Amino acid sequence: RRCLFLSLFSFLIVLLLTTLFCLLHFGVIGPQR
Repeated sequence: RRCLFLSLFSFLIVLLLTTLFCLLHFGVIGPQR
C-alpha cells in the first residue's frame, strides 16, 4: 500500500514547509502571521 516513491516526495514537502512555517512562527524577521 505505502508507496516508497510517494513517501520520498513527502519528506521534501514536510521540510519545505518547516522552513517557512518556522520563520513565520519564530517571527525572525518576517512575521507574516
